[PDB]
Amino acid sequence: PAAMFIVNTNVPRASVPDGFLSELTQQLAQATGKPPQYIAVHVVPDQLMAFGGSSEPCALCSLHSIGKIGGAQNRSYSKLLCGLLAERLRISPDRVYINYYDMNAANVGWNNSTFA
Amino acid sequence: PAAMFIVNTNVPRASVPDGFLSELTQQLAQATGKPPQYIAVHVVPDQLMAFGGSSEPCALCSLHSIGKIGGAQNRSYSKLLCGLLAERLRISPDRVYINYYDMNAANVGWNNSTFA
Amino acid sequence: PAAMFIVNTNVPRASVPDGFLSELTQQLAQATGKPPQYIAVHVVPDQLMAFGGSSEPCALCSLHSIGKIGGAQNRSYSKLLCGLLAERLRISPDRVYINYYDMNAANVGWNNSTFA
Ligand SMILES: [Cl-]
Ligand SMILES: [Cl-]
Ligand SMILES: [Cl-]
Ligand SMILES: [Cl-]
Ligand SMILES: [Cl-]
Ligand SMILES: [Cl-]
Ligand SMILES: [Cl-]
Ligand SMILES: [Cl-]
Ligand SMILES: [Cl-]
Ligand SMILES: [Cl-]
Ligand SMILES: [Cl-]
Ligand SMILES: [Cl-]
Ligand code: NA
Repeated sequence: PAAMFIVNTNVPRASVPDGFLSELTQQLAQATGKPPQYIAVHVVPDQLMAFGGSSEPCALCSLHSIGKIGGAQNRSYSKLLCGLLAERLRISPDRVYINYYDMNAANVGWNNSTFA
Repeated sequence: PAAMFIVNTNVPRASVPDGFLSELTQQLAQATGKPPQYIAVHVVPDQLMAFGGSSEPCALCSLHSIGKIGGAQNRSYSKLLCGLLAERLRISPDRVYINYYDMNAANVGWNNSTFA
Repeated sequence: PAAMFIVNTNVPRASVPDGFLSELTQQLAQATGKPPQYIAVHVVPDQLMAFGGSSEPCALCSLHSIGKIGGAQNRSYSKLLCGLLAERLRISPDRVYINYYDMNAANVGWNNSTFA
């Protein structure tokens, strides 16, 4: 029942709060209904990026999850995640993409095996 | 209207020309037929990479797009993008992979919703 | 004949042993049955990451492969790859996710074209 979230951004490392990974973990756990133990998070600052040809702060993100992905859920996650990026990283929400992936258990390895 | 392109390479940051992000944005807008406002680009130099076991210059790239992906289109994008990587970054085309992804609109979040 | 493996980890660059990229290339060629020429590897240390809310050593990885992906194969790759991350990088296997992707040939660009 793994899930993982990655944020790639041009904002500098010093502007990513030290608690941001834990905030994301906790908020995603609540949003997906998964124990936080199952959630992994990866933040990549200082990237060379443009969004719409401009290099104001932006983010390209991905959420890969075994289940809990779908049209309505994804609309809800986008509000959650845009809110977090807007407040903590000062990124305008119209400069964020989030790609959503519903992963089959057989296609997620963990602990020397897969979830299937 | 969304598309996003990432290039990961071992070539050094100093060898990425000024204007490269803008060139990628404009060339991708033209190639995909999408307005530049919704094209995002991400260039990641100085990576620890090998291609065929060799650490000569190489790249691993991804193009995620809502539509505009398919057999003939992807061949055209590959000629365009390998050409740019060869000309601008001096990477041989046979040391480049580009993964193409046709994203469902429901699976791309942007500005507090999805594109669905 | 293409496959590509990325490992993102918080472990420091200096802890990645000399030859790790070569070992990954060789072992992935053996495991997938593909010529080593077409195996690409990408190792990304020093990342800002958490797994289950802990920032102890962890990894998020992906294997994209034209074929050679499936239930039994992915279990085998996970045992191989988690074993390598444990032995070489000292990452507990229960702090690793590996996402597996079976790529269509038409969706992998290489050498100014695609594999389709
Ligand atoms: Cl804040
Ligand atoms: Cl899947
Ligand atoms: Cl535009
Ligand atoms: Cl086509
Ligand atoms: Cl080569
Ligand atoms: Cl999709
Ligand atoms: Cl094969
Ligand atoms: Cl850490
Ligand atoms: Cl192990
Ligand atoms: Cl753990
Ligand atoms: Cl595919
Ligand atoms: Cl040729
Ligand atoms: Na290699």
